[PDB]
Amino acid sequence: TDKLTSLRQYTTVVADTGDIAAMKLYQPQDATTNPSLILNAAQIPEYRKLIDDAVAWAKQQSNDRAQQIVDATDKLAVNIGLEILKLVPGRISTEVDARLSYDTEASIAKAKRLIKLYNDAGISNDRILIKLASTWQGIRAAEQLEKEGINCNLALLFSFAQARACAEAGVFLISPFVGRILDWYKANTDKKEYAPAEDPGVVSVSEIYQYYKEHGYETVVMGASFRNIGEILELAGCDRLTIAPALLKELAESEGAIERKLSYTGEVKARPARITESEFLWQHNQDPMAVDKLAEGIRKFAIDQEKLEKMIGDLL
Amino acid sequence: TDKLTSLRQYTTVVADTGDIAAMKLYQPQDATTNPSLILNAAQIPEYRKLIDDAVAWAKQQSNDRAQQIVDATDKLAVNIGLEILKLVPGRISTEVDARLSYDTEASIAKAKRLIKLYNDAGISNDRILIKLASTWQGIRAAEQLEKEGINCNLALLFSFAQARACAEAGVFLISPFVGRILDWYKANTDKKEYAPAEDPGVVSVSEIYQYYKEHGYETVVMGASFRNIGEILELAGCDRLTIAPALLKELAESEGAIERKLSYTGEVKARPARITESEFLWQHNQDPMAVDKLAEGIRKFAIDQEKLEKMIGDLL
Repeated sequence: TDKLTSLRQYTTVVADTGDIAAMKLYQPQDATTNPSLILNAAQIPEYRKLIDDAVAWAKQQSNDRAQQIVDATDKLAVNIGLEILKLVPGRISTEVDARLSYDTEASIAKAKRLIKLYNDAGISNDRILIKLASTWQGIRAAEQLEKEGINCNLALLFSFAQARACAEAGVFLISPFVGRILDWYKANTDKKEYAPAEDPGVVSVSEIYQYYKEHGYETVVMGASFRNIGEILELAGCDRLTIAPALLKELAESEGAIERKLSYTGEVKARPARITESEFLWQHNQDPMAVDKLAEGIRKFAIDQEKLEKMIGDLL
Repeated sequence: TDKLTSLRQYTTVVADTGDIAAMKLYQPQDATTNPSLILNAAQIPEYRKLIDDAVAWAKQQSNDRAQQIVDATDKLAVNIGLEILKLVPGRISTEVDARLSYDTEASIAKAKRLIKLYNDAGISNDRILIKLASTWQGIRAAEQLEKEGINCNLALLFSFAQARACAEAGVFLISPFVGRILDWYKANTDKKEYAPAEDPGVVSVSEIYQYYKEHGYETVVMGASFRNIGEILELAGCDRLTIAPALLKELAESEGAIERKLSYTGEVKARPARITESEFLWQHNQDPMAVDKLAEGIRKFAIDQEKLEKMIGDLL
């Protein structure tokens, strides 16, 4: 058989795109989106109807142009998620405005607003994951949201300190960014080529996976952002993996069964005391790669958010 | 006349070293030290007596080896400052353990401990500046200390967000790191050579200086960490400048008067509302250079702190 089919025996497959065409082709269980993917998806001609509906709906909610742009941009992200939910049996991840990444209160409010839009469309919370950046503020926001019945996807996770803090907060799921970790090492290190087993991103997710299973944490581990299928195969066994259409295609076209790589067969160990903000900050900042990438990821998503608002603005 | 003498007409000269030999040669008003300089100073043979006194004193304060190492390391930094105060009429800057940079409470306690050691030696607070890293936690610590009569030197300042937060906290003085800003641009940018006037570090300090004088902030602006005398000359007029002995030598050996570069001749403008933690974090992290350098600076100072403790440990 092919790699994609074989991978499904050990890992839940998730598609990383806002394009419904991939949902039909690969039949993933869940789907993930982010500001950059939503921006690209808005370029898709067939998605024109989703944009028009969003704008129309927004103009019917208020007469304030400022609020209309916000309502239209949020509704568009929700409309795309709604189309995807028609093709997948699992969940859709929708990301909150990245500009609120360092504001716990504003992030909680925004998350509840998105949940509201999905609920107004008849979709219940169990089909959604609100995606936020894994800053200390984002984690604190998520801890609160989970208590109120809103499951979260903690993304842009790079350091072990972030992983630990997320598990202790009891979040539904985490998305460590494998490929971006590799990117950093290629650019800031002498070594430019890595064997799959030595890929920094792979090693990072593997250690996180072990730490989580070893202590009985229920937080789902979902590797994300890949550069090649080698990273994916090396993580076979990870709870879930969200993969871009291009890599999904390569897996489906390659023959040969694969073997499970990630497993924890021991018994559960006792959990340590919770890490504090001070310890979190010290440990996170001890990681040059994590320091750079977390801040950078947030900057890029914020820019894409602004570009989308610009686009919507010219339609009002 | 020479450059050094001319510079003194517009700017207060400060020596950046723990070596008393430079104090006698350049007669600076104040002197600054940091963990790296304290470590180097401990290598100076004539400083052997200062180390022995520190160790002896520590063993007389307690019988706990753990506490002795801490007492010995703090006393050594204070002993070096005490030697310098005999040669300078102004202040000495002594830095708190960098490992506490993200812990407000621990930083306040450590600062008070150092103040205690100086007071036990008969030195009053007006001759000292407690130096801390400009993280949000360090700034909050400083705001509290200033209220209790302890003046601070907010260092490792890179972003405008840090500068603004420091002025609003009412700190006694800030130390923006000019040379390290240049280092980042040389390494992460295409352009490797900068004219003094276009030096990123110089432009940064100039904008900070303007912002401070324009709003009537009393916080002293002291440019620090230089790579060449060009940066120094381009900042003539800055409240103070702390310069390494090597650059101090170059200024003294070069002939020719210099002209004042930094000045604010307008009237004071009203101050804006205070920046919040969320806004501070968003703005600071918008600066790729500041993100990298602040975290890196703290990492290096922490390592030097550990090396000093190692050294002291083998003497107990």
